[PDB]
Amino acid sequence: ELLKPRTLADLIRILHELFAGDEVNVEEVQAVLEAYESNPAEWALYAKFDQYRYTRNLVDQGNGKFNLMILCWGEGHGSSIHDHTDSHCFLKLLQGNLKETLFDWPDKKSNEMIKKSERTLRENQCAYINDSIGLHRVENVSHTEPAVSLHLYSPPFDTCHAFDQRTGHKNKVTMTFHSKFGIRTP
Ligand SMILES: N[C@@H](CCS)C(=O)O
Ligand SMILES: [Fe+3]
Repeated sequence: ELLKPRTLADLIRILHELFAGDEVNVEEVQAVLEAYESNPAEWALYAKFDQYRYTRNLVDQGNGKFNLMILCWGEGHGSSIHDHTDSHCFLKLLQGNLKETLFDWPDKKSNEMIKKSERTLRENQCAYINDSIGLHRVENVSHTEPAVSLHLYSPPFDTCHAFDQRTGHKNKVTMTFHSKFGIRTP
């Protein structure tokens, strides 16, 4: 029975219930993530920015079933065009706005990756992506407002691919956590 999360802590407890089994009800997970109303005090501990690029801050390891993390995007910070390593990926805005640009999987032949579509994800909205849907880029295009987002991936992954927009060529990337459970992890 899906109830509204009263706090981030409550959200985490609910997510543990929803991932207790071997499968994922994506619509239920998205609904509960959307239903949590971002409260900056509850996640300030995790909102550790870097001047030069976005940061990934681990919040919960989901008893192995998922990683829950907070990403902090300075003005002008964005991601590569990337995949999600055969995992479910949910993205909820906690602060600010992010531009999501969708791309198709490239063909073998080298070619410009043309954007399929784009949308602006606004505060408290939750997006969902997986490799069967396509690839995406996520960017804070604001000149004046930092953005903060809450990401859930299941199963957890720490490697993915970045795609060259000019050719479609992919390279393996390993991502690191800027912090874990509020502690900077250089
Ligand atoms: N998956 C990316 C963030 C955009 S969804 C990352 O883990 O850094
Ligand atoms: Fe992504």
